[PDB]
Amino acid sequence: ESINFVSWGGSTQDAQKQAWADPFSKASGITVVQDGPTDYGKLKAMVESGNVQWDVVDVEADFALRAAAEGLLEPLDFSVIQRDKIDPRFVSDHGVGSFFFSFVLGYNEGGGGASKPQDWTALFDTKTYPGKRALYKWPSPGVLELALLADGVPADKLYPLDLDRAFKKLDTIKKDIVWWGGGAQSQQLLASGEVSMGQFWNGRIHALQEDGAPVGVSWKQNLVMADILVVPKGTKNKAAAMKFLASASSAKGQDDFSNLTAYAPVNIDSVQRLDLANVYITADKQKNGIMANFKIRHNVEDGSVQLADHYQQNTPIGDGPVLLPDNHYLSTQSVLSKDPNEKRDHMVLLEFVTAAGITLGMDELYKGGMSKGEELFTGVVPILVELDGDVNGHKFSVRGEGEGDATNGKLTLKFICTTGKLPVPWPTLVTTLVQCFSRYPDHMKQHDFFKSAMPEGYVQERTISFKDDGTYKTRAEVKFEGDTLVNRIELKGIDFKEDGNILGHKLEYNFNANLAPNLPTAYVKDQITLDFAYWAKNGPAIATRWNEWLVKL
Repeated sequence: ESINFVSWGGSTQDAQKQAWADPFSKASGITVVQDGPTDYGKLKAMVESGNVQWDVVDVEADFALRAAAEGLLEPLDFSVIQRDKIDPRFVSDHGVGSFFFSFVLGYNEGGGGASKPQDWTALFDTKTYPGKRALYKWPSPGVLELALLADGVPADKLYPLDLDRAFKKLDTIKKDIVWWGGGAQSQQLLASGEVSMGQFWNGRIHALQEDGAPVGVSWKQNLVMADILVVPKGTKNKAAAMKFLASASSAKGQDDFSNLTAYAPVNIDSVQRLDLANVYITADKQKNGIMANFKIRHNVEDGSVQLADHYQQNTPIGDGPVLLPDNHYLSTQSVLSKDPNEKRDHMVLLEFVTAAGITLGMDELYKGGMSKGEELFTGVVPILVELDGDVNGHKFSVRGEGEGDATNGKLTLKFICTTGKLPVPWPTLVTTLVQCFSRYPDHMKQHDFFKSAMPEGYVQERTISFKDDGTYKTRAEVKFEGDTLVNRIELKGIDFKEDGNILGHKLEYNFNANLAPNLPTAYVKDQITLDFAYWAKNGPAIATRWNEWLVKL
């Protein structure tokens, strides 16, 4: 027995299959058939005709509301779907958030230079910033609001929309507008340089940064939009369809989806990483350890970003009991400097690390406030790091000494290439060169696998894929040797380009590419949520005036 899931195709649906459908089938025995794309016409004919082939449909948030008003949808079953845990902006009687996302000002940096676009305003300024502007084609939230904002309307006085004014403002660049109707289209428009700046779904700008394109972003006045999961009226698989919503919209479903797309979670219990560099941790029962994943970004000398995609598994060495964590993340700031009296190839590294992503609720913890290995980190511990490495047959070693203070999530080491000139950029080794010195806050101490495995320690295994380049495979053993914490690591690099960004040495000596976050959950101060209800109400009348407006000459 099985269900039909409908979305927009492309990367978005590919990720919904991967993040929800595969673990839903694995977990429940119900099989999920990918059908699509979402057609609103076919949803209606299907519902009225009474024969329904679509069980769960991903639709736009205004559509979801208008549809529910015309009784095209099953009321959701709120004893299956935990309404408590879904951000209010993204649940109704007839729909649950699929994901939320942001419209953002994306710009080409090889279209511009020394002065960087900041606002929606800097978009109606062809004199200061030349080139064509990418805006979204189909009448729906975003473009009108961004026009009004740019003409000086305050965020909180936006609705109802002075449509007259919006069209006044848009006319001022209409000649130079280029219209995108889907994500892929929007990417190629900006990659190609056909357009120099625009309004984009954050995911697509995120995609381009990952692909090494020379594009920047501003989240100033970033406009929140959402997709909703609806169940069409008279599915034949109502109970199973609701189970799927509960799963897609769960904490876990939403983090996994966010991870793949860089769109945002709608579940309040979901870990809520601010940046994909945040080390997302989950448990592996079957191995008695954890696995984790993250993406680091290294600045390239030319102004692009080199992506280093991290997959990780840790398994204890000891027989002893270990803490298997609830899902969470780790946030790290890393600072790279040089000793000016050190003649050898080296890296001085300062590092600060906490756990995060759980956050205590109201009325949880209030009148009583562990692991055995936890107790070895109560003070300052000396650290030793040895690494033997092979990258395209360059054989090199690194020795790092220093100390760690988990009470304050603080690490200070100095690392030396003992073999001569380090054949790869130092920043590409930071993640490889002791998450046991993370500062796990008190309500999260029970989630601290790393310390729990001490002193016998853990094995830490990784694959790091550099975009359009080789990969590192690493295996390390982290454990106490006397009073000293040791990281003993072997590293093998395959498939590197002899004058690509790594072996070519084209990566800046810093970790700054990671300062500006790449996820919407990090820009909530700069956010404007768009009124979906208002569009559900007036969309048809707006759509007429929009459509006429496109056609005028």
